Amino acid sequence: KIEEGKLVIWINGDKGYNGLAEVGKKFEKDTGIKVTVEHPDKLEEKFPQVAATGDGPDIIFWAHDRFGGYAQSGLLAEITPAAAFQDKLYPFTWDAVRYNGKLIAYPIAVEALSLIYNKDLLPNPPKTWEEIPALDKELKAKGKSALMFNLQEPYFTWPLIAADGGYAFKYAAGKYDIKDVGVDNAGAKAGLTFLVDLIKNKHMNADTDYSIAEAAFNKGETAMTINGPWAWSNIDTSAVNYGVTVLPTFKGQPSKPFVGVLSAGINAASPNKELAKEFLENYLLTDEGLEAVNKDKPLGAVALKSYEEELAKDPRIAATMENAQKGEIMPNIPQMSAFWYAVRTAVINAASGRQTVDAALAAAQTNAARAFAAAFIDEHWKELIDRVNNVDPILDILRQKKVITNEDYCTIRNKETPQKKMRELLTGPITCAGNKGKEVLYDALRESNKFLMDDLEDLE
Ligand SMILES: OC[C@H]1O[C@H](O[C@H]2[C@H](O)[C@@H](O)[C@@H](O)O[C@@H]2CO)[C@H](O)[C@@H](O)[C@@H]1O
Repeated sequence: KIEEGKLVIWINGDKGYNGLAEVGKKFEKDTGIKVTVEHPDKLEEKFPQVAATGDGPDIIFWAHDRFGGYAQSGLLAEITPAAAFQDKLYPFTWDAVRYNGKLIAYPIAVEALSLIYNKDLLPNPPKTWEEIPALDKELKAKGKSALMFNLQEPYFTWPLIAADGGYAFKYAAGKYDIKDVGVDNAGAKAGLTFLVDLIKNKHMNADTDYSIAEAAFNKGETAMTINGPWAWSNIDTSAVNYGVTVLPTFKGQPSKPFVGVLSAGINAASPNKELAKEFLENYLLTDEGLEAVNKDKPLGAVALKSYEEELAKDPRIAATMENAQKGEIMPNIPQMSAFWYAVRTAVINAASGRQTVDAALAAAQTNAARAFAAAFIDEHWKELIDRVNNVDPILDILRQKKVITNEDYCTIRNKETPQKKMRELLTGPITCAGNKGKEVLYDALRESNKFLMDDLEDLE
C-alpha cells in the first residue's frame, strides 16, 4: 500500500514538479519525512483506479474539476484548515474545492488559457477569430502560419465552442442541471464549425497536439498559440519575444475558457494525512514554497493572497485573469469527466471529417449526460468483441449482478468462441439494460480483461 512515514506526490508533467520537489527536500530536512514527487502519464485517470484499492500517492495535484468525482467515490480526505489558514487564501478558490459542503482539497493556483503571440511576427494580434483565415494566408506567403495549438484536448478548443453560446451544464437555482447540456446548441455548432473549417481550408492540422504546437511556436514558425501559464517558462528559454493577451472574439462574443483551480487532494487511504497537511499548509502554501514551484513553471494566479499581490503586477497574469473573467469556473461535479470525454470525442470526429459537426455534437450532448463507462462501451464495442479473451467471468458477474438472466447466461455460455459470446452479449441483453448495464459490463471487463481495458483507455 502507501508507505508510512514518507509522502508520495503526483502532479502533471507540465507543472513545476522540480520546484515542488525542492519544497519536499526542505520538508525532509526539517522533519525526516522523505517526499517523492512523480508525474505519471494520465495520472487523473490512474488515481481513481489505484486509490480505490488503498494505493496511490499520498497527495494528488490536478485542476479542481476532477475532485468531485474522486470525493463522491470516497477517495479524498476532508480538509480541515484552521480559520487563520483558511483566511490566507481567496474565498473563491475555496469554493472550487468544496463538495457537498466539505473542503476536499487545498487550492493552489488559478489557471486560464490566453492567446500567446510572437510580437516580431505579429505586432498587433487579431481581435477576432474571423480574421484569422486571412491572416494565415498572409503569413503562409512569408513561410509562417497564423495559429497552432493542441487540438487533441477539448480544454483548448472549448473557449471557441463556448464563445457564442455553448455551455457544459446549465447553472440554475444554485445547482447544475445535467439536462441543459449546452454542447449542441446553435452557438456550440457555430464554434466547432468555425474550428472545423479552419482545418478543412488547411489553416490548421487535425493532428496537432501539445508538443507539436509548443515546438512550432517556440521556434518562431507560427505567429500564435493558445496555452496556460505553465507554458511561459519554455518560451522564456526560446528566442521568441512573446505577448500574452485576451483570446479573440467569435461573432462579437469573448472566448470563454473553462477556468481551473490547481488543487492538492489527500488520499483517503493515506496513513500520512497529518504529515500531508503539514507539508501543504506549512511548506507549500507559503510565499517561499509557491515561489519555488512558480520559478520552475509559472502557476498562474496563486490562491495565497500574500504571494498573489506580488504576481498580480505581471501583465501575463493580468491577461490570465482577463481571460478568466470572460470564461467560467469549471464545475467540480462527478459528471465532469463524462463531459470532457464527450467533447473530446466530438472534436476529434468532426475535425477528421469522420462525422459532421451536427452529429458529433449530438452524440456529445447525449454522452455528457450519462456515465463515462457507458459511453466508453458504446465507443469500443467492436474492438471489445474482437479482442476479449476471457468471457465466462463476465457472464458470471453479469448474472450475479442481475444484468442478464439465467437463460441469457446459459444461451451465451453455450457459444463456441469469445467473439461470438461477446457479440451476443453486446447486441442482446446489454442493449436492453440501460446505461447501468453498460457500467456493470465495464467493471466486469476490468476484473477479467484488464490489459485490454487499459490499452483501450491508453493507460498502458
Ligand atoms: O482537455 C480536457 C481536460 O481539461 C482540463 O485539463 C487541463 C488542466 O486543467 C491543466 O492544468 C493542463 O494540464 O491542461 C489540461 C488539458 O490538457 C481538465 O482539468 C481535465 O479534467 C480535462 O480532462
